[PDB]
This record gives sequence, structure tokens and C-alpha cells, in this order.
Amino acid sequence: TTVKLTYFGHSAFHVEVDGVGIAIDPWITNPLSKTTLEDYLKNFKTDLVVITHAHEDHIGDALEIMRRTGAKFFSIHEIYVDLTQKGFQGIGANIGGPAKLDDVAPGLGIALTPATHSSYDKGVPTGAIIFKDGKALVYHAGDTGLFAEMQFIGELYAPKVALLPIGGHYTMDIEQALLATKLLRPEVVVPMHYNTFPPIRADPNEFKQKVESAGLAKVRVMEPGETVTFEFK
Ligand SMILES: [K+]
Ligand SMILES: [Zn+2]
Ligand SMILES: [Zn+2]
Repeated sequence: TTVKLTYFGHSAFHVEVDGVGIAIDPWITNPLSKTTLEDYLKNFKTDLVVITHAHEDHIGDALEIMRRTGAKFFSIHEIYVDLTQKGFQGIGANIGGPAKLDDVAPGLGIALTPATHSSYDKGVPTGAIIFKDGKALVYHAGDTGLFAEMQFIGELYAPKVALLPIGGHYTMDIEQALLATKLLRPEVVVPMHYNTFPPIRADPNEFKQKVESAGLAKVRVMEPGETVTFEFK
């Protein structure tokens, strides 16, 4: 199985997993992006939009993306209610076992995870694990501090690639993201949610050298607009 992973700055990603395009917290137009919304829409196919929580830095350009592409959303129940009432089409879920998304693509599932953070009045914040044929490929942590159930995610699923926030202040710092990496058992970690604004300034290369000197995993510091392909067998 093949995962083509594009980073757009902040916590915005496009995950292509065997010819289905899944966007997560798609603030394409964040301050560090090198991609306009026009560029994104020409260059990526969007089949699903994952929203981890309701902060605007994460919802981002979701609504316009969904209007222009026809893509459905995937999100926690409260956000599903708010967006369904606003006229959008999507799948709602909650924290637990994966949702079966066969209609989107055969064998695809996504589970919502805990996250120690906030989400205005729109339910609770989440992370998201993308499965194919029962295997956890990508865990996008949303915004979060440490959460003890990260250990269960490691043990039960060991998602291959972990997208983890490292900027501090509003989320785990580097130090906490290190412990998280240990708990979650990724093969590779892409750091996110850093440098966009002063309170979240952190050095992703500092993160890298500590995770790797600990032999905890490989860290792929991505650049806004960069794509990287991963195979796991
Ligand atoms: K915004
Ligand atoms: Zn947030
Ligand atoms: Zn955020």
C-alpha cells in the first residue's frame, strides 16, 4: 500500500492513499503555505475532508474546498450537525473504533482519537487514524497535548506515520512530542503546527535530531508544498 503525503504548512495535509484523496485540517492559505487555493484545487483530488476540531486554523479552507470539489467531510458528530445544517454533505463519528468508508473507497476506515485540547462549543477535539484493509497508515493528531491513550494507539495499531504538533504553547512542545512518539510507535513522524505564529515557534530539526538520536523513529521534516511517498512492505 502507498501513501503520497503532501504538507501545506501548519497542520494542513493531503493524504493520497491508493488513488483516493483525503485532506486533513486544510488551511491551504496559512501564512507559510507556498500553495494558493487555486493551485491546491488544480493539483490534488479531494474525496474527503477530515476536520480534527473547530478552531479556524484547522477548519481552514474546508468549506470552499468542499463546495468546489463536491468532497464530503469526515468529523466528530457535533461538527457533522453544524455542517449538515449549513448544507454540506458528510460522515459524522465519535472517538472509538474506525468508521467503515467503503462507499468512499473500498477497505478505507477512519477512527477518531482523543486529544487534549479544545474546540469552541462544537463537541470535543479529536485526532484521526486512516486505515486501509485494517492497517493503520496515517495518524493525524489534530492539536493535542499528551494523552495517555496514545499508548493504546501504539499497542493496538502502531500507525505507520504520525503527524504530531510540536510548537508548544497551544499544543505539545518538542519535549512532550518526544514522549508521544515513544507511546505511538510510528515508523516515521512528520512534525506540524510550528512557526506559523510567535507563540508556536519551534525548530522542527531540533525535534528531528532528538527523535532520531533516541532511535524512536525516523522524522521527515516536510516543507510547505512538498510531497513524499511512503510504502510499508
Ligand atoms: K483563518
Ligand atoms: Zn486548536
Ligand atoms: Zn491549531
